[PDB]
Amino acid sequence: TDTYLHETLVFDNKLSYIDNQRDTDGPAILLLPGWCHDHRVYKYLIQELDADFRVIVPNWRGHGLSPSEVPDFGYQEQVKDALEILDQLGVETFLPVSHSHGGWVLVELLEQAGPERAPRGIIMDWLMWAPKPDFAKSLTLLKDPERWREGTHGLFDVWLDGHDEKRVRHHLLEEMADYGYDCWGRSGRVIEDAYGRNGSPMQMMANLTKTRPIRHIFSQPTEPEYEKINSDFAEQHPWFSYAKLGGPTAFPAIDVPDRAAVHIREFATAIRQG
Ligand SMILES: Cc1cc(=O)c2ccccc2[nH]1
Ligand SMILES: [K+]
Repeated sequence: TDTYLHETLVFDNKLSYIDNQRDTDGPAILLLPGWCHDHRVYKYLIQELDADFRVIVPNWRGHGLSPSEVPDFGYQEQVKDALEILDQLGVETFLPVSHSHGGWVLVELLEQAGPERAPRGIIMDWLMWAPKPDFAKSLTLLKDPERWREGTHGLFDVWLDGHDEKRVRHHLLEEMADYGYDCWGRSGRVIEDAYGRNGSPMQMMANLTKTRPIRHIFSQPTEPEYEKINSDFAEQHPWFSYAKLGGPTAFPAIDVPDRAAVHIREFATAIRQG
């Protein structure tokens, strides 16, 4: 995967990004990381798609193999960064795919890019409802310069859901280990503000000027009440669908990459037709 890793100057920042520079029929597949992780979350998903698609994975400001303190930014800046990278590469039509709170970037990317460039979207494991007491408590801890690491440990416990899942534990304990208070504190502020300002991922997607096919694919939360908000939103919106992947962790791109990949291919094939 490091075979495909590049660096370029985006506005005032040097950002890393995966590009397999595959020469083939579109759309390109834009994999969008969440907060305080990088392209390494997608290394198994990249292997599923590598052969048949151009695969781009931008890293956010202060994100990558060598994390760094950088000035404050939000999901609006993540979208502009993602699009400046696509402009530099000469990419027109793309299928955005997000993990967790990468979702705020994806939905704003759909709005900013419009349904010509971005006719569909896949959001993976993104909390569709307003924060529950537990998660609200986690964001609080992430913003506390005293208690941010305690914050991340609580989240790691929720995401692993009691599983000895070797590849996901490697991602959280080795691949996220170099991220400090600067990223995590900012993730807490941006996510807490995203919910407060947009209400929920569902309110934000319903509010798009141009609604389009979006699929939520998730393994967590596993409770029937969470599946019901997805089914109820799906019944209300012809353009919304979900699949419960039944993987063990909140990281389906890592632990069920083959399942993640068939939903991406289905949406990529639908774009290729017409
Ligand atoms: C990678 C990743 C997933 C999440 O759900 C999340 C939530 C809060 C802060 C940072 C985060 N980072
Ligand atoms: K539907």
